[PDB]
Amino acid sequence: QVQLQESGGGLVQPGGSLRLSCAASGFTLDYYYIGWFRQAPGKEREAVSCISGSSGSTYYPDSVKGRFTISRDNAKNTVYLQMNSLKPEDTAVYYCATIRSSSWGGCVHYGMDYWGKGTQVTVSS
Repeated sequence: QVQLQESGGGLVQPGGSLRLSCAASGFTLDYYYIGWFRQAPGKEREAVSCISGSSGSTYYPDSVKGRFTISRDNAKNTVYLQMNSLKPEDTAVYYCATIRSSSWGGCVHYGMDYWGKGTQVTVSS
């Protein structure tokens, strides 16, 4: 039942912006925490943005804090990651993940229960 489907990947120029969407099915945002993760080529997968489905409270790691913002639309059951001022080092597959807020334990890859299949973002150079 619980599934996530990311979309919006494509080629961006450096300094450009891109918004990714994560469509939730099998659940509603209110009971969960939604996270965005990324894997740049050769690199370990790392957290990027978490959001609370109910309150909309957010968590941003140092590397993207300021440039990346996550938002959620309860009515559309969708979580969005806005990326501003993109850098070539942001090239990665961006994954959506979620966990029931009852089990919420921080914005870490080992604390997620369901994973999307990813969507590739490439910042040309």
